[PDB]
Amino acid sequence: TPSYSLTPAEASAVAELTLELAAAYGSFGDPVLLRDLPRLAARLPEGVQDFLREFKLADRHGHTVIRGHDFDQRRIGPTPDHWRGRVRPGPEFPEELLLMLYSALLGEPFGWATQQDGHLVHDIFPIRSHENDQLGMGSKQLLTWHTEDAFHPYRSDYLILGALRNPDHVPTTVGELDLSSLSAEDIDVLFEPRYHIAPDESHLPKNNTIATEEEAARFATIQRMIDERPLGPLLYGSRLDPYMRLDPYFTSVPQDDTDARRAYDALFKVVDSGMREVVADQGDVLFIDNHRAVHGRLPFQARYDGTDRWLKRVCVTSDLRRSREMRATSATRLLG
Amino acid sequence: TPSYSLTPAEASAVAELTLELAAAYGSFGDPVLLRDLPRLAARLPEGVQDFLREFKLADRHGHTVIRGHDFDQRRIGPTPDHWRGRVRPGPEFPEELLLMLYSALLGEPFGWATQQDGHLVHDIFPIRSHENDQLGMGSKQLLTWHTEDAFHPYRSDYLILGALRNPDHVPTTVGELDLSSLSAEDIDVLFEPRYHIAPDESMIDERPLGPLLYGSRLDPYMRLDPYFTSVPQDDTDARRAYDALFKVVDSGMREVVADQGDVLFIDNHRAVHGRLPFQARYDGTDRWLKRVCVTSDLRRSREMRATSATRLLG
Ligand SMILES: O=C(O)CCC(=O)C(=O)O
Ligand SMILES: O=C(O)CCC(=O)C(=O)O
Ligand SMILES: [Fe+3]
Ligand SMILES: [Fe+3]
Ligand SMILES: [Fe+3]
Repeated sequence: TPSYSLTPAEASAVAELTLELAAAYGSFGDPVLLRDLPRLAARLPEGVQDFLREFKLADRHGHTVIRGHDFDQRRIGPTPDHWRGRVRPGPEFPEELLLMLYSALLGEPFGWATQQDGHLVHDIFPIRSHENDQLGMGSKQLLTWHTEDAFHPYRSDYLILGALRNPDHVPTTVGELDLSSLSAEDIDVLFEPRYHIAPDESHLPKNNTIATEEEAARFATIQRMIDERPLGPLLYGSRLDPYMRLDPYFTSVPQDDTDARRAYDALFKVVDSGMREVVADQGDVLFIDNHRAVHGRLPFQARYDGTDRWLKRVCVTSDLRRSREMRATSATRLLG
Repeated sequence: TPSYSLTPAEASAVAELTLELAAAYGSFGDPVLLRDLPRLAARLPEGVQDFLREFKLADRHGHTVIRGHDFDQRRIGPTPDHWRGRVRPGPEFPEELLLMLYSALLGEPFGWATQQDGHLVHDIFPIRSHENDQLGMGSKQLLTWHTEDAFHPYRSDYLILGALRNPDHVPTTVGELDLSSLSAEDIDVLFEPRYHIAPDESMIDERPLGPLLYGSRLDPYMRLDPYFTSVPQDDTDARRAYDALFKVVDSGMREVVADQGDVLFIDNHRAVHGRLPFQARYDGTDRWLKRVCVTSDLRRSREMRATSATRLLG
């Protein structure tokens, strides 16, 4: 698994660029910033650009990491108690800008209209009231591994996780598919439409408002997946180095499909066993290929005192226009 | 339709950039050129990058034009006799690199393994041999406008047409979808998978029925190729809605001339295009365009590509 370690010189250049842009641009509310992102990203050190371009085009490894960024702790400040009600942009705006630049080298940043107020850069930190929940803002509970939004046709192509702080070194579990561990007949079954991947509750049409004609048409395709329960493959792309979509919790193997349960169980075992602990420490940016890796996070104890683990997250789509039917306008990057 | 007209300073900077690039890299066969394309495209004039980015994100127009490029006719030399056996790269290499840079701003260049030797940059010029053929390469057409590879799930998202020369100002036909002249019921049936679009002659695959309009029902994208399109006889509503869509699209068609120095960008989701018939001289002074197809999501086509690294489908 290749990675890139910044020299102090590159770390200084990235930090300075990031402060400069933060000063020149208001917030992510400025549409000019979004327009400018790929041009701005070409101001990053070339070695960094070449590295991510190789990763993108290589289409072989499931994740990579850029380590050794300078994330100024004094400037960044305390890990917040909640994402809601914060002054925007925060003092950590330069770091958010950084992830956005990286997202533009990989594709287009996008988000979900009902998630964290539609923010393109998401927060990941413990919220006390959320501590008995299996979600990003949790802590005590294990977040079992998953492809992000496995059921969703317009799910992330990549995820970018940047760690502003991780004092106790809590790992992000990430897992890839070792194809040689699997029967070739098992592979054949996994490539076939035999599995049902259930849509997560937050993306449910009836989960949001049933108001008006168009706000209904925005969820018609997902509603159809719920209504019709099409079966789908778990593996796809090239038979020799397949993409995968695996979220064990939302996956049903039909009871009578004996070949499918044998094959799935084989796939589940292979991926579970291959799960790696990947610590995104302060100044690390983790890149996950959503078509080649699953990920999760191990339990941890929060202090709730402003010192807790704090990651930023950007989802990336290779083709913003594919999701048009789920977007309110052509300009919006938010699904729903 | 918004367009960008380059100052002489911009034209000179672009020309200089493409000559410098033409001398640094061997051909598109060099994998590092393909790697570097987006970084290299950031060396174009900022006004040009900004303009294309706006076109791409606005998702509002069927086409745009960047005009006033300096395409050095002496260096470029005579419009060739044929594409085959002709040596790559030719003296018009700077101009091909230019289209490749534009393609990296919009997405990723790709091609078809079987088309013109699988050259990432395609030639469009009158061939005496392939003359009175339907083919794009022959001097006739009618007005058989089309979405490019309308049948194909991995068809181009954009088409880039650079006019090296066009002495008799031969138009490209370009048409968008005017919704106002269509009923809501019709649009709804057009969104459903009730139509067949047959393949073209120029692995895997199936035989399904697909829709003609997709995306937003208020501002739809289209996959329309009238020639290869049929409707099950029994589906009278689908035939009705198809007839109305055809009439709306066919009647809104516009003639757009790609003059020397013009780069025409066609959004394959929002416009159909074609060519108009024209008398060719065949004397090396004929109209010559370069063409690059752009995919927004290269990885989506992985199953029809020989390797991870290849940009050629089929
Ligand atoms: O907290 C982490 O390391 C990752 C959480 C996660 O699963 C996500 O952001 O999708
Ligand atoms: O020559 C033209 O103007 C159009 C060419 C064309 O139809 C194509 O290459 O798709
Ligand atoms: Fe996740
Ligand atoms: Fe989700
Ligand atoms: Fe065409």
